[PDB]
Amino acid sequence: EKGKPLMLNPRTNKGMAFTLQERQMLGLQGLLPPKIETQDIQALAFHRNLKKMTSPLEKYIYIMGIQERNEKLFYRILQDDIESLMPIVYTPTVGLACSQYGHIFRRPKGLFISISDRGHVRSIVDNWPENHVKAVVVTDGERILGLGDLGVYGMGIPVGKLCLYTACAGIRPDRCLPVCIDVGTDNIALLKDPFYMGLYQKRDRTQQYDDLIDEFMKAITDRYGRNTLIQFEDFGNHNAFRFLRKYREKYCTFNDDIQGTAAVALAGLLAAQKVISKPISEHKILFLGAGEAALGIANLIVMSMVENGLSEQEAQKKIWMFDKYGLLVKGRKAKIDSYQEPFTHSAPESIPDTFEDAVNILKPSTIIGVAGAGRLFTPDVIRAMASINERPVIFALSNPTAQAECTAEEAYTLTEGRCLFASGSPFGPVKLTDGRVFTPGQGNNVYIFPGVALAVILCNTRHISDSVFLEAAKALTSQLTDEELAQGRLYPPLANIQEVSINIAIKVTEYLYANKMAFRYPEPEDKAKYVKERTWRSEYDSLLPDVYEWP
Amino acid sequence: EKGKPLMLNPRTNKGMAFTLQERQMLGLQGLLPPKIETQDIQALAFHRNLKKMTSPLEKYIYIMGIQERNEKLFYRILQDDIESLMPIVYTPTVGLACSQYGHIFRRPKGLFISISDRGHVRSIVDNWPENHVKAVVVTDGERILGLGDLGVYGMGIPVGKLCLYTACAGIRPDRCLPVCIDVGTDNIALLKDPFYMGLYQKRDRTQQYDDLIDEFMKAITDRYGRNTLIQFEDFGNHNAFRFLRKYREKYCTFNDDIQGTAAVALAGLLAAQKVISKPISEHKILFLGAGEAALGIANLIVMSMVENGLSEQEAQKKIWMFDKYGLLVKGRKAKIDSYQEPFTHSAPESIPDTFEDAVNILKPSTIIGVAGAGRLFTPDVIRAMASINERPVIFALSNPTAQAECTAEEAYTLTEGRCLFASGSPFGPVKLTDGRVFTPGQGNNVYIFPGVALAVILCNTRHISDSVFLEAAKALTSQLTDEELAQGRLYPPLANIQEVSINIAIKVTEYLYANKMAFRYPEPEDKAKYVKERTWRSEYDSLLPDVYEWP
Amino acid sequence: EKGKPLMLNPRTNKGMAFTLQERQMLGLQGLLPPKIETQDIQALAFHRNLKKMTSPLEKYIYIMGIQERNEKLFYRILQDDIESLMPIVYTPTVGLACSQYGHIFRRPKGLFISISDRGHVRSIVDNWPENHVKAVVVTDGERILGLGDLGVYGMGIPVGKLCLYTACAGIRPDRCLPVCIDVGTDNIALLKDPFYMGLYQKRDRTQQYDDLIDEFMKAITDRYGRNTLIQFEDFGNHNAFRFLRKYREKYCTFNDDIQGTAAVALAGLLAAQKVISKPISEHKILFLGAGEAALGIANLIVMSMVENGLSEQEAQKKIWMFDKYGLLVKGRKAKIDSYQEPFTHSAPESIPDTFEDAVNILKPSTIIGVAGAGRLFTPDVIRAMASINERPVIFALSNPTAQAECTAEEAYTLTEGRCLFASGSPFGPVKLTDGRVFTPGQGNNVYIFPGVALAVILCNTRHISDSVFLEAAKALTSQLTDEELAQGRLYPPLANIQEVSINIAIKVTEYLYANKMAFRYPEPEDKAKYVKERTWRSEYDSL
Ligand SMILES: NC(=O)c1ccc[n+]([C@@H]2O[C@H](COP(=O)([O-])OP(=O)(O)OC[C@H]3O[C@@H](n4cnc5c(N)ncnc54)[C@H](O)[C@@H]3O)[C@@H](O)[C@H]2O)c1
Ligand SMILES: NC(=O)c1ccc[n+]([C@@H]2O[C@H](COP(=O)([O-])OP(=O)(O)OC[C@H]3O[C@@H](n4cnc5c(N)ncnc54)[C@H](O)[C@@H]3O)[C@@H](O)[C@H]2O)c1
Ligand SMILES: NC(=O)c1ccc[n+]([C@@H]2O[C@H](COP(=O)([O-])OP(=O)(O)OC[C@H]3O[C@@H](n4cnc5c(N)ncnc54)[C@H](O)[C@@H]3O)[C@@H](O)[C@H]2O)c1
Ligand SMILES: NC(=O)c1ccc[n+]([C@@H]2O[C@H](COP(=O)([O-])OP(=O)(O)OC[C@H]3O[C@@H](n4cnc5c(N)ncnc54)[C@H](O)[C@@H]3O)[C@@H](O)[C@H]2O)c1
Ligand SMILES: NC(=O)c1ccc[n+]([C@@H]2O[C@H](COP(=O)([O-])OP(=O)(O)OC[C@H]3O[C@@H](n4cnc5c(N)ncnc54)[C@H](O)[C@@H]3O)[C@@H](O)[C@H]2O)c1
Ligand SMILES: NC(=O)c1ccc[n+]([C@@H]2O[C@H](COP(=O)([O-])OP(=O)(O)OC[C@H]3O[C@@H](n4cnc5c(N)ncnc54)[C@H](O)[C@@H]3O)[C@@H](O)[C@H]2O)c1
Repeated sequence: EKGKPLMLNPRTNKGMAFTLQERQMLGLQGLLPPKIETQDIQALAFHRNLKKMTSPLEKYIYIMGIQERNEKLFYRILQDDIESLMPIVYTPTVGLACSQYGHIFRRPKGLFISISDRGHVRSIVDNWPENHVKAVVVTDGERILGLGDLGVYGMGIPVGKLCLYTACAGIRPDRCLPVCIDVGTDNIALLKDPFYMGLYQKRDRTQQYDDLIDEFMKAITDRYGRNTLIQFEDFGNHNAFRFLRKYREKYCTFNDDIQGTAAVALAGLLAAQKVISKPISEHKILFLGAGEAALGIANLIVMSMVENGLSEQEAQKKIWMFDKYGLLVKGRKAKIDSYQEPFTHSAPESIPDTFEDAVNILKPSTIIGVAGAGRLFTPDVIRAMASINERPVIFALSNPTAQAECTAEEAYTLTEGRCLFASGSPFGPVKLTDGRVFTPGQGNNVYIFPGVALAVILCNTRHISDSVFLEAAKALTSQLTDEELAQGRLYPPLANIQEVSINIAIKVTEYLYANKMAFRYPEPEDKAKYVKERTWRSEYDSLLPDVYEWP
Repeated sequence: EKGKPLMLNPRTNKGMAFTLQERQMLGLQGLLPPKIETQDIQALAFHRNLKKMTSPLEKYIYIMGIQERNEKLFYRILQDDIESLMPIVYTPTVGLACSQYGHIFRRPKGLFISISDRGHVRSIVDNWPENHVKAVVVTDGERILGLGDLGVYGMGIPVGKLCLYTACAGIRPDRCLPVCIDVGTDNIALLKDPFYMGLYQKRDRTQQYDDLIDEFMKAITDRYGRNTLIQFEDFGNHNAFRFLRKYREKYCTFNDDIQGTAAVALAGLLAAQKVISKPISEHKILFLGAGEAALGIANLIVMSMVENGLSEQEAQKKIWMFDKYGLLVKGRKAKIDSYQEPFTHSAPESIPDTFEDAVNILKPSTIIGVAGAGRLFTPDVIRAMASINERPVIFALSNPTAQAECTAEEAYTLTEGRCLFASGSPFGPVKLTDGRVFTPGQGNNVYIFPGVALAVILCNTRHISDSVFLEAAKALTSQLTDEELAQGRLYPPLANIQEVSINIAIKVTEYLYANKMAFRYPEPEDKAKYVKERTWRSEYDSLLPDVYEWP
Repeated sequence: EKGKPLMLNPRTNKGMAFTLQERQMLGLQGLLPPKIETQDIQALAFHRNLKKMTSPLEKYIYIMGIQERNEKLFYRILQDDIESLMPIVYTPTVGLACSQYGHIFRRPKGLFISISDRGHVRSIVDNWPENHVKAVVVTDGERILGLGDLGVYGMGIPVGKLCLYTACAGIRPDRCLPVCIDVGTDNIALLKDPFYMGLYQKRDRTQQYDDLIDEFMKAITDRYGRNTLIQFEDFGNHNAFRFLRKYREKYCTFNDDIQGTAAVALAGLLAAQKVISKPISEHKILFLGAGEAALGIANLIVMSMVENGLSEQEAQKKIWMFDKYGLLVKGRKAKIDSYQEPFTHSAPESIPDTFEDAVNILKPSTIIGVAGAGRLFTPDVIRAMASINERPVIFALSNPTAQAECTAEEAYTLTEGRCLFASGSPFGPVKLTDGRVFTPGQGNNVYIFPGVALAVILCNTRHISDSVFLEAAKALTSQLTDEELAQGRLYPPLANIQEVSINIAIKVTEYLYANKMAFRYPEPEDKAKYVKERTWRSEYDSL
C-alpha cells in the first residue's frame, strides 16, 4: 500500500516525519509541505500549542484530533506528559467532553450495538474492520461519573480508557475495541434534542436488556476468542456488579469498581503496614458499607492475612461492616446476604446506633468508607480514631468527591497530622497550624487495569482470579521506595505509571503461569523479557523499501 | 499500486524486464527469479520457442498466453513478426482455435450478452471494468469463416481482430471491448456437449433478436458515447448487411464484408490502372453477383470516376451485374431491388444465358466475382477475357477458397501470364511452362479496418461515409512503389501493414476534418503528427518512483 | 473482492461454478459466459481433457495451469485421481518438466532468494503477500533426484511438494510458501544459456552460503514464528544432512531423504514382521551403505527394538553396515564417523571384502540397500539370503531404478517367492513358474511427509523428535488390513493416501500432546475430530 492512503490511515501516518526517500518512493512527494521533521520536533510543537491552551476540554479536542490523524505521535505526546494528560484523555475530563463535544463534532468512533439489532449482534460485530481484537471495553452510558446518563455520548469513556491501556501498558491499539450498547436514555435533554445520535426511547430495563448483553458476550467471544478481555465501564452499579458475578467464570472479565478498588485499597493498607509496623494481632478493620466494594476489599485483606500465616476464620473476625441498618451482627432485624455472612460476627457488649459509636466500641486500627452517602466520616469519628490510634488509617474511597466520607483537610487537621489517609477524590495538600504540609493518598484504578490487562492478554488467560488483584496490590506497593515510604507516600508517583504497569504485568504473568491460568506456550523462562518485548512502542517504524546494489 | 498486483495485471506486468530498482521499490523483489532481462531478450526467447512450434494452433495458444500475462510483450513479438503471426492471432487460425481450444481452456475473455439478459443489457455493459471503451467488435458466432456456428466460442474472433487494431494502427487495448451476443446455437455438437459454455437453445430468430442488438447498441452508446466505433464480425450476412443499413446513420459503424471489400477491391483496380494506363472510356466492369458486396464495390468505382471527371450516370453505365437470374437488364422476369437499379441498363443485342455469354457480348475490361457459389470463372470465361483483353483484370473475391470464382493457377495459365488477378483466398505463386512465375493479388481487409478505425476514433467521428473507404483505397495504392508496380504488385507488402495502416489513418483524418465529420477540436495543423503521436507503442514504460537529493 | 479481480485470483475464482446469485452480487454477469456449472461438471471436463494429453509433461502444464486459475478445482482434480496425478505434480515428472516449463512459459511462482540478496532476506520474505505461512519448503536445486543440478529451475519441486501437502493432508495452500535459494549453478548448459533465469555464477560454497541459510532461517522465523515448519528438498546431500543437525533443535525442521525415508523403511520392515513374526533376538540387519540414509533407518530400527524390550547397545549390535571400503569394523584402515561408530562392531574371525561374503559370514535376516551404486544385490547375494532365511527381507531403496540394488523380478525369482521385497522404484508385478504373482512393495516418502507436517502445524510443535517418525512408521503399518498383509502388501494403497495421511497426523498429534511437544492449548479430548475439522477441502466456499 502506497500514496495518500498511508496519510489518511492514522496507524501508518507519520505526517511531516515522513522521510524524503519515504515520500518519494511511496508517492507522498507534493502531498506534504516541503520540510522533513522528526517525532521529537513534532511532539515539541504539539506540547507548545497544548500549553497555550488552559481549558482541559480544549486540550481534549486537540489531543483526540491527533489520535484520529497520527496514532504513534498521539501516544508519544501522551507518554511524554502522562500525569498531566491522563486526566484529559480519561477521567475527569472525558465525562465533561462527551456531554458537551459529542453534539458539536458528531465524529463516530468504536462499535455501537442498539437493542434494535437484537438477534443480529454478530453481524454488527463482524462489521468491525480489525480481525484480532484482544481487549473490549463496553459502556451503556447510564452512570457516567459526575454527570449521569449521556446515552451514546458514553462511547468516549471506553475510547479514553483504551488510550491508557496503550499509554500505560503498551497494549496494541488495533487489538482494542471500544463498544457502546444503546438501549435508550432516561435523559430528556437527549430525548428532546433533534441532533441526538442515539435511540429515541427510555432505557429498556426488561429481559431484552439482559439477553442483548448475553448476545454481545457470545458475539465478541465467537469472533475474537474465549480469552478476549471484556470490561464493563460506567454501567449502572447493579448491572455492572451482577454482570461480573454472571460472566466472571464463563468469560475473561474484571471490574474496576470492585476488583481494581480492592487491589488499590489493599496496596495502600500494605504501604501503611510498612510505616506502621503494627502486628496482624493488633489489626481490626471497620467498613462503612457492606456492598460489592466492601466484600471485594475484605476478600483481598483476608487472602493477604492467610498468606502471612493467619486463618481465613481469624482474618474475617478482624473485619467488621456497618451498613444503612447499622453493624452486621449475628441476629439482626435487617437482612444479611450469603456474601456478607463471613464478616457478620457475634454482637459486642453495646450495639452502636451511629458509625461514631461502632468505632468507640470496636476500636478499629483502620476505617474504610465504601458507602456512596457523603461526609459520614464526621469530625467526631475522625477525632475518636486519633484518640484510639497513634496513626489512624482512614480510607474515604467513595469516588464522586461529594459522596466521599471525609476531606483530606478534615482528616489531617482533626488527627493533628498523625492519620494515614487515602481517597479516590482529588484532594490537594493540607497544611497544619504547626506549619508542616501533608500530601494525601490518592488511590486511582489506573494503577491496576493496565498491568492486569497486558498480563491476561499476553498469557492468553480466560479466567481472572481474586489472587491476580492480590498479586497486583503487592506488586504496586513493592515499587514504593524507602525514601517515598518515609515521606508518607501510600502510592507510587503517577508520572512512573508505565514502569509501574509493566512491573505489575510481569508479576501477574508469573502468577498466571505458576497457577496454570496461562494458555500461551511455550512458557517463557524470563517473564520480564517476555512482557517488555511484546509491548507496543510510540517510535515511528520505517516504511522505506530496501533498495541495494546486487554485488 | 505496488506488489503482486503489478505482475497479475498484464497491462502493467513487465515480467523479468522489471528493473532491480523497480522490483525493490514496488515490493516485487523475491516474487521474480533473480535475473533482470530486457524486452529485447524477452521477445527473442518467445520467438525461439514459437519457431520450435510448427502447428498454427500451438502458436495461437502460446501467443494468446503472453497476451493474458504481458500486454506490451504480446504486441512487441506480434509487431516483430506481423506477416507470420497475423494469420495465427486472427484468420485463418482464430476460427480453427475457437472450435477446438474453447472446451480445453474454458478461459473467459470479453463481455457476453445473452438473450436471457433482455431488458438489463446496460447492467451487463456496466460490469465491464474499462470506463473509456472507444472500439467495440461484436459476434453472435453464427457464420465463423470456414467452420460455421461456434456459438459463444465465437468470442475469439472479436478478440483476434482487436489484437490487430492495436498491432496494426496502435489503438489502445484498454479502449477496446470484444463482445459475444449469445441467442443460442443451431450446432447440435455444442447443444449436446455437457461442457458447452453457452445457452442450450436453438438460435432465437424472432423480434427478440433484433430488439436485443437494438438494446446493445443503445447500452454501449449510453455508457461510452455516440462516437463509440462498433463492428459486427462473423454475423450471418443477412443480419450483418441489414444491421449496417439500420445503424450506419444513427451510430458510428462499418462492415468489412461490404465496405472493407469495396476499398480493397478499388485499391487493386487503381493499382491495375497504373500498369494498364487504359482510358476510363475503354473501361467496362461486369460483376458475377448483384448483392451488398457488388453494390458497395460498384458505388466506390462510380465515386472514383466522378472525381476523375466522369458523370454518375456515365460511370454507372460502365458497370454491368449478372446474378442467379442472369444479367440485370431493364425489363426482366426476375426482381431488381431499388439498390440494384443504377447498374440495371437497357438490354444489348443478345441476352446471355451464362456468364461466359455475358463476357463475349459486353466485352468487359474487368470481371469481379462476388457470388458465393464456386468456380463460376470457368476456364472458358478466363480464356474469353484473354481473347478480348491484352491484360484482363480478373478479381475472384468470394473468400472461402472453395466459393472463389477461379484459382490463381487457372487464371494465369489460361491467360498465358497476361491477366491482372486478385483474390481473398490464399493462392501461392503459379509457374507458367515458359518458366516465369506469377505471385497473385491477395486482397485482405486488414489493409483497411485498422487505419479507418484509428482515424474515426482520433477524430471523435460519429458517421463513417462511403468516401472514407474511397480515401482509404487511394491511400493504400498510393503506397505501392514504381518498382513494386512493375513487378505486378496490386497490394503493399503485409510486413509493412503498420506504416500502411497509419498512412491510411492520416489520409482519412485529413478527409474527416475537411468535410466536417470530425468532432475533436482544436483541429491539428499537421494530421500526420496528430496520428503518429497518439498511437500506443509496445515499449515498456518506467514504473520506478522519482528519488532525488534536495539541493 | 469484486468483478475481474475475483476471477483473476485463483484462491477465489470458481470459474463457471460461480452461481447466478454470486455473478449478480459480485459484478461477474457478462465477464463470464452464460453457462452455470458444478465443481462436479468442471472436474469431469478437465479429467476428459487430460486423458487426451499423451505426455506426462503436457499433463503437468495443463493441471499446473488450473492451479494458477482455479485452486479449489486443481485440488479436486488432483484428489479425484491422486495415484495417477501425484507422479505428474511431483516425482518423477516435476524434475523433467522443471527444465522446459521454465524456458517456455517463464511464469513466476514462490519466493526467490539470491546470494546477491545477502543482508536483505527479510525484505524479500516481507514482500510475500501471505501473513500466516505455517509450512515452508526450500531448495537450492543442486540435487534434483534424477536430473541433478537444475539451478533456479529447481523451484518446481517445492511447488510440487506443497501441492501434495494440501492434496494428501488438507494443509491450507495460503499457509504454504515454496522457496528457491539461488547461490549459482554448476550446470554448464544453464551457465551458457542466455535465457537462464538465475545467477550466471558457480555455486558459492564459501561462508557466504552457510550465512544465507542462517539469514533465511531467521527471516522466515522472525515474520511467521519459531513454530513455522521448514523442509529442505533436493539439496546437495552434504549441506542437506549437516543443516538438519544444525537447525533441528533450534527450528521446526525435518528432511524427507533421511527421516521420511527412515520412517517408510521401518514401516515396511514392521509390515514384514507381522507376516513372518521372527523372534527379535534372531534379527540381523546388514546395510549396503553407511550414509546418513542408512544411519536414519538404523536409528529408528534400534528405537523400535528398544520399545520392544532390547537395550540400545544390544539393538545396535544387531545392525551391521558395509560401504565402499567394505564392512565397518573396529580398527579398519578406512575412516569411520562418530555417527557410524554405534554400528561399527568388533571384527568377525573372517572379514568380508565382498557384500555376498558379508551376507554369508553375518547371515543377516534383512539386507537394506541405500548406496546409489547400482545392482550390488547380485543374483548370488539374493540366492544366499534365500538359503540362509526361510522368508528373507530384501529392501533395494536406491531411488533411480537403474541405481537400485536388485529388481523385483530378480528378488522373487531367485528366492522362489519367499522374500519380502520393497523398493523406491516403480517395479511391476512378478509372475513365477509356479503361477503365483508377487506385487513388490513401493516405499514413497508421500506416506510420511503430509501427515507429519499437518500434525506439527496443528499442534504448534517447534522441535520434531526422532520418535515422531517411529510413531509415523507405526501409524502407516497400522493402516494395513489382515487381507492386505495375507496378500503380501508391505505398504497401504496410494489411492487411500488422504485417509492414511490424516490417520498418521492424528497418531502424531496424540504422541506430541502425550510427550509435551504440542504448544496449542486448549488440548483436544478427541485428537481425531481436532485434525479432521481443521483440514482444508476442495469444495468451493460461498463467496
Ligand atoms: N503484527 C502482525 O501483523 C501479526 C498479526 C498476527 C500474527 N503475527 C505473527 O504471528 C505469530 C503469532 O503470534 P504469537 O501468538 O506468538 O504472539 P505472542 O505469543 O507474542 O503473544 C501472546 C498473545 O498476546 C498478544 N499480544 C502480544 N503483544 C501484544 C500487545 N502489545 N498488545 C496486545 N496484545 C498482544 C498476541 O496477540 C497473543 O495472543 C507472531 O510471530 C507474529 O509475528 C503478526
Ligand atoms: N456516583 C456514582 O457513579 C457511584 C454510584 C454507585 C456507587 N459509587 C461508589 O461505589 C461504591 C460502591 O457502592 P454500591 O454501588 O455498592 O452502593 P450500594 O448501595 O449497593 O452499597 C453501599 C453500602 O453502603 C451502605 N450505606 C448507604 N448509606 C449509608 C449510611 N447513611 N450509613 C451507613 N451505611 C450506608 C449500604 O447499606 C450498602 O451496604 C461506593 O463507595 C460509591 O461511592 C459511585
Ligand atoms: N491515459 C490516461 O489514463 C487518460 C485517460 C483519460 C484522459 N487522459 C488525459 O485527458 C486529456 C483528454 O484527452 P483528449 O480528448 O485530448 O485525447 P486526444 O484529443 O489526444 O484524442 C482524441 C480521441 O481519440 C482517443 N485516442 C487517442 N489516442 C488513442 C489510441 N492510441 N487508441 C484509441 N483511442 C485514442 C481519445 O480517447 C480521444 O477520444 C489528455 O491530455 C489525456 O492525457 C488520460
Ligand atoms: N462462407 C461465408 O462465410 C460467406 C457467406 C456469405 C457470403 N460470403 C461472401 O461474401 C460475398 C457476398 O455474398 P452475399 O452474402 O451478398 O450473398 P447473396 O446471395 O446475398 O448475394 C450473392 C449474389 O450472387 C448471385 N449468385 C448466386 N449464385 C449464382 C450463380 N450460380 N450464378 C450467378 N450469380 C449467382 C446472387 O444472385 C446474388 O446476387 C460473396 O462474394 C461470398 O463469397 C461468404
Ligand atoms: N472447532 C472447529 O469447528 C473449527 C473448525 C475450523 C476452524 N476453526 C478455527 O480454529 C480457531 C482456533 O484458534 P487457532 O487458530 O489458534 O487454533 P487452530 O487449531 O485453528 O490452529 C492450529 C494451528 O494450525 C494452523 N492450522 C489450522 N488449520 C490448518 C490447515 N488446514 N492448514 C494449515 N494450517 C492450519 C493454524 O494456523 C494454527 O497455527 C478458531 O478461531 C476457528 O475459527 C475451528
Ligand atoms: N526410499 C526412498 O524413497 C528414497 C528417497 C530419497 C532418496 N533415496 C536414496 O537414498 C540414497 C542416499 O545415498 P546417496 O546415493 O546419496 O550416497 P551417500 O553418499 O549418501 O551414501 C552412500 C553410501 O554407500 C556407499 N557406497 C558407494 N558405492 C558403493 C559400492 N560400490 N559398494 C558398497 N558401498 C558403496 C558409500 O560409501 C556411502 O557410505 C540415494 O541413493 C537415493 O536413491 C531413497
